[PDB]
Amino acid sequence: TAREQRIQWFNHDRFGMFIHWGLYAIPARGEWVRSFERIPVEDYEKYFNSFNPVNYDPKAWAKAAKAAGMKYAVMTTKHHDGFCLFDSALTDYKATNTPAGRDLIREYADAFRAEGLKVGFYYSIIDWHHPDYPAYGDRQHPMRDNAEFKDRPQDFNRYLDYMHGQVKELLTNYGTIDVLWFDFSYEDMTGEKWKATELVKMIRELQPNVLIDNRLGGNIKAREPEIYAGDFASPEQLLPPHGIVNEDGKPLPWEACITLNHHWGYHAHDRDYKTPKQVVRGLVECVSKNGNMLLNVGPNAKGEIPQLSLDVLGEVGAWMRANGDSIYGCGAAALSKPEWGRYTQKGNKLYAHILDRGIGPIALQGLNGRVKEARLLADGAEVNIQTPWNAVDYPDYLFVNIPTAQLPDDFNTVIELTLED
Amino acid sequence: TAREQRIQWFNHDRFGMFIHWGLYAIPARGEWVRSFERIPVEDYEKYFNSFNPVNYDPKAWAKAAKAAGMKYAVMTTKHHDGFCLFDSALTDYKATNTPAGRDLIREYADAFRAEGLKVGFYYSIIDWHHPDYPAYGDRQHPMRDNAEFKDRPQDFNRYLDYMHGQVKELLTNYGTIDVLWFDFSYEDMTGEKWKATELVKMIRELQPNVLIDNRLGGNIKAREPEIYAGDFASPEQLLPPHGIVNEDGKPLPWEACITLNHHWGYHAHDRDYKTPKQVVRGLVECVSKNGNMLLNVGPNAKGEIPQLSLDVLGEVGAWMRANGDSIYGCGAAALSKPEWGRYTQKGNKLYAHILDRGIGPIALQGLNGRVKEARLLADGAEVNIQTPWNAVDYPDYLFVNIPTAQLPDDFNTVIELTLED
Amino acid sequence: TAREQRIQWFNHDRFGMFIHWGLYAIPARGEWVRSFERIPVEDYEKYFNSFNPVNYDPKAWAKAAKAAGMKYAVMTTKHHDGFCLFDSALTDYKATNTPAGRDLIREYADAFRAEGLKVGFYYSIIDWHHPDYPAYGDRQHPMRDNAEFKDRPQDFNRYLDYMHGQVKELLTNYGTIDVLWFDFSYEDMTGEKWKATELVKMIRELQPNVLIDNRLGGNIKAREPEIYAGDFASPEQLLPPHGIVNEDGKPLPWEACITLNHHWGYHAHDRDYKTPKQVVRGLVECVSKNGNMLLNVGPNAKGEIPQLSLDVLGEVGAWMRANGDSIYGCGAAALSKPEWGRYTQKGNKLYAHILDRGIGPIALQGLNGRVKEARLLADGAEVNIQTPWNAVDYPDYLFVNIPTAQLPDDFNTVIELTLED
Ligand SMILES: OC[C@H]1O[C@H](O[C@H]2[C@H](O)[C@@H](O)[C@@H](O)O[C@@H]2CO)[C@H](O)[C@@H](O)[C@@H]1O
Ligand SMILES: OC[C@H]1O[C@H](O[C@H]2[C@H](O)[C@@H](O)[C@@H](O)O[C@@H]2CO)[C@H](O)[C@@H](O)[C@@H]1O
Ligand SMILES: OC[C@H]1O[C@H](O[C@H]2[C@H](O)[C@@H](O)[C@@H](O)O[C@@H]2CO)[C@H](O)[C@@H](O)[C@@H]1O
Ligand SMILES: OC[C@H]1O[C@H](O)[C@H](O)[C@@H](O)[C@@H]1O
Ligand SMILES: OC[C@H]1O[C@H](O)[C@H](O)[C@@H](O)[C@@H]1O
Ligand SMILES: OC[C@H]1O[C@H](O)[C@H](O)[C@@H](O)[C@@H]1O
Ligand code: NA
Ligand code: NA
Repeated sequence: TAREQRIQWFNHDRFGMFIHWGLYAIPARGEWVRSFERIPVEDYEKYFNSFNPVNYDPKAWAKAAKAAGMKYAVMTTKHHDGFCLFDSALTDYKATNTPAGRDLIREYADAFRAEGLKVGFYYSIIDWHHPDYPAYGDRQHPMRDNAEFKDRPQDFNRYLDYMHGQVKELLTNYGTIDVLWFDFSYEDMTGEKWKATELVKMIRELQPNVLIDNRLGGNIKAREPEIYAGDFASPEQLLPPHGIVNEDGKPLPWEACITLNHHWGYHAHDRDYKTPKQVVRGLVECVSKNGNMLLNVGPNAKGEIPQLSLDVLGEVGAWMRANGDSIYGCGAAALSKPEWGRYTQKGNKLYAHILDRGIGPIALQGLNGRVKEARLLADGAEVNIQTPWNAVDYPDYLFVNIPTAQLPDDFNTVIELTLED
Repeated sequence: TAREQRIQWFNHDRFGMFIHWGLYAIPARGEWVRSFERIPVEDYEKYFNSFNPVNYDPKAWAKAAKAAGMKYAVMTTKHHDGFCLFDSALTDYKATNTPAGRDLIREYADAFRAEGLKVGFYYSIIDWHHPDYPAYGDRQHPMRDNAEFKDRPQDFNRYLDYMHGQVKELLTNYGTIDVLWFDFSYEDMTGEKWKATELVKMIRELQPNVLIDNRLGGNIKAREPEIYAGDFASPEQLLPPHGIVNEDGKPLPWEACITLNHHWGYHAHDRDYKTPKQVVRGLVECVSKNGNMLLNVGPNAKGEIPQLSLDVLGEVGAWMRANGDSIYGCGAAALSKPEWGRYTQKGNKLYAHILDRGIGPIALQGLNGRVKEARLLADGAEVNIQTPWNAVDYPDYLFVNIPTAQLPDDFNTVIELTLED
Repeated sequence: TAREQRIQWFNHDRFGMFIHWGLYAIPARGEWVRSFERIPVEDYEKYFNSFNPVNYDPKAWAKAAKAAGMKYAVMTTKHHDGFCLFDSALTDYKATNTPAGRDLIREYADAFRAEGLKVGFYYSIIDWHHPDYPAYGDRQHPMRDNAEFKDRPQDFNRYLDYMHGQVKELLTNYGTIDVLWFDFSYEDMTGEKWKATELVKMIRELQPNVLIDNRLGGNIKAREPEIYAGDFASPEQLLPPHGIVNEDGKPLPWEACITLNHHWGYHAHDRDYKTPKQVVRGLVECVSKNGNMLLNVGPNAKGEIPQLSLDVLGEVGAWMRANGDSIYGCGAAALSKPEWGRYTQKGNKLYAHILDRGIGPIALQGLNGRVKEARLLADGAEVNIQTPWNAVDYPDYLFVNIPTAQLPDDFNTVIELTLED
């Protein structure tokens, strides 16, 4: 019941902003740059010492997210590079010791909270800076192939204490936190290796309603999962072909995390953006399969969401002002996907998402005499659903009649169907 | 055997041009105008007297059609209004007696034959001009409610001699004809009322290989149908939700006849055209369901294919030049329609028609291990069909990786999959 | 004087087309694909077996080239992968044994020569197919790291027979060849390893006027260049900061070879194309430094120059139609590069290439009293070169006055200045 209760807002809200920001925004080629260029800590220091986000305005970020129709955010407090954007009492490697001279995470949390957005923190359990985190031979440590680190003396338990402490700070010093998005478990760096059981007990004594993703280890699909296996699953850079279900076939909460371009952190030459049309359609696809979408922005080193990112969000937002009822509080319908688009549903309201006008009337299989009313969501206008003369040979189908050659909305034209009961 | 042999070219070719043209291009408000405005013959004579197409160049027409990827054409030799565009020996109400002084059908037939298109003739079995065709009480004769025409002299046998005679002329005086498209039976005006059996015996005596539509009455869906039931079915202003089959579920040749705007004949104020994207996706749909598409143009009173119609056809043609292998000679795959578009197939070539890029790799159900090569049809380029890292939880899918945020072709990006065996 | 005489056409003509085509158009991610993916010959065979360009029309290629203002071409007869596009008697790995069954180089040579363009052949002295070319341990051979190839029996002399044979075929079987573009020498695979002296002596017995590039090894900048050092230098994917000179500071003939996108071979997802404006400016820059530009196209597997390449070439051509006098037969002026653009020169015609209108009148340092007439090259109109009232304090300058805020031509507005003798 507690599990079911704390996840309600999340399932209802459907659409979030991911935010990846850090020192990596200066090299501006990806958050993994220490790893793929094997950059030791001394060489990353020039980014630490020059990080000065003079145009950082998270109230403008939050207004952008809200206007986009997003209901929650998740921001990187510390990525794999170990740099804390928050004012930790446990390290010096944090934004308050850069020219930023401030807690960037407090500004984020206050701005998003004040717009009515739920406040999420991302926290990398990987740490390429902490000297006790394993390095020589690790799958992706920057110094994984540097023999100067082989058999260097380490106590992983100190890293864990550090990590457990930082999580405590995040859940004590920033008000109410709706999501903790850990990242990620791999090979033997999974489960109890993090003291995950203990981590999660501590978390639920501090903020019992917080939602955790499924990256600490374990198996969220098990009927009786471990305590750290997560409240929701997190497919990445794809939309599952089917909603994610557990081993009994029960729907699990899930959220697809998706980049706007191809990159999480700011990438100075990646302008290969998704269109607002694809963003809308992906959100609708996630909802149509009982899931959420977490759409990422990577702000530049000056602390700006890139203009192309904002242009996309503004148009998505225009669509959501008209069509949001078919997203918020909605889920999958018990019908196969139709030829012409997708369905989402909320009680006795079945939303037909017309992605492809086709030619002539639109055929909704299995719904003849199950629909009491049909209305265009965007304007509340009646849609004619009488079988036209040229379609009388197809009585298993309901027909929607659109008298224009093109749809009124090319992103997605939504028809609200009120089902008989 | 005879039935299968003669339809082969038609099933192969898939894509043709309907041409509605005649006196009704002057009132320019639809070919039913006499009917719906109850115009007597004397009032419509003004169109007969002023019909003089200054710019009728059926060689231009044929080049536009060929360029569009159309393989065949069907032109109106006489419509419901009874005006004949060919030089009939059986009436004076023909194009050679207008100021045009030409046999427009001869010109059409020659010009299209010259470009290598198959030549089809449409003949209205309804006639609102012939004195022996039923008028008073008719479902749609112009004079149906004019009681001054109740009890007018009538020998319907003379209309049948006229009709059977004109079809004999079309099939003797104009070389090899590939399609005869009759239109249409209604109420008691059906089947043997037309002497359909003697008509078709006459037709097959003269040109045994001609294809006939299914509007003479009859039931083409019957296990052994009437001899006049037709070679192909003719759904209209809709693309059937499923391919047309007979009672046993055997697939029938069929063809969807579709307007470019809302009108068959030229409508001077109808600029609500389908886009080239829509046309390409309509044809693909038809082929995916074992069917043809016959797309209409309605020339204006001067003999011109309207410029908006030529614009559409020009772009359709650019697509067909790159992608016609996925159309010509193809039909249905034995696979459900996939989420992202549609399949068409030819031997071991399965064509994936990507109509929505979605987000992430494109998931093809049931095809892992079943595909040997994948290539973009438009340029011959190799496509990567390796399961990406973020998709390993879905082993019953084949994944197509597209490295750009948008498809190369927004109409329809086609992927030629070479199947194993 | 042999050397000077045969290079004059090259220096005069300035602008050429590079064409990279072969089996690598299919995998469509660069001609180095065997090397960067360590592909063995057996897995590349799928491309040999499916190579059948449906739309290879080198007459169309040549018209495109001619209309761009290009005067010569150079085409890959055989790239690093060893596949020959010409009907060699010395190998079976050639285009007449693919489904194409064509000598692609013969058609190229005939098409270009008929349009009046000089005909160039590019030939890779590197060969990743020939069994005697060094593989294990080679800098870039596909099997360079494959243990199976270590210490297998090889005789490099057989590769030199093959290669010298193939060069003799190119120079005997295809008429007059104006350019031979060899590629490339590296580490120990340089100079007399190729038997380059014998190669060049043979070349010059067969076609004494052929121009050769500088990639067989040795030093074209030397005072005493080897016989195989070349007639022209070949900087790549940049425009050198100053014209190429030898050790005595004498100008050498040079050509910058430049891709239209980022790739030589066809790349199916690289649309990052240079604009016509950059193409013009780069040609101008090359000429302004006494060099040539060789601009590359990478045709697709069907043998089409990509649409986007053709768009750039046609807009370049339109500029060359008006302004080509400032390119052909032109070279460097003895002046520093001006603030507003660049100079080219031909006899007493000094062409000022206005790349940047600035604000107000344009200052040409050092030319006050040295210019008789000024004309706009495109329309032959006069240009006012009187010192304006607001510019009398600057008498070491000639001023060009443009009465409009913007230039007539944004690519480059060329003023022809006739010099006082
Ligand atoms: O092709 C000759 C002629 O055709 C049309 O002329 C019409 C005219 O507009 C009507 O008012 C009436 O007189 O019938 C004519 C046809 O005989 C075109 O309008 C005209 O441009 C053209 O010369
Ligand atoms: O199925 C193997 C087949 O591939 C090619 O056939 C093409 C044909 O060239 C096109 O005109 C169109 O019909 O699509 C076909 C399927 O790809 C080869 O040309 C042919 O040799 C081979 O049998
Ligand atoms: O020009 C002949 C033919 O070439 C291409 O056919 C390819 C086909 O796409 C591949 O799957 C494989 O079968 O090799 C064929 C060539 O041998 C074009 O795709 C096709 O349109 C064309 O007719
Ligand atoms: O979900 C996106 C996250 O996971 C990615 O796979 C990387 O670890 C990190 O760059 C990012 O924060
Ligand atoms: O196929 C379209 C045909 O049928 C239509 O229903 C009408 O009879 C006529 O306008 C047209 O020729
Ligand atoms: O000049 C360009 C040539 O050199 C390039 O560096 C590659 O070797 C080859 O793709 C090309 O033919
Ligand atoms: Na209207
Ligand atoms: Na790229």
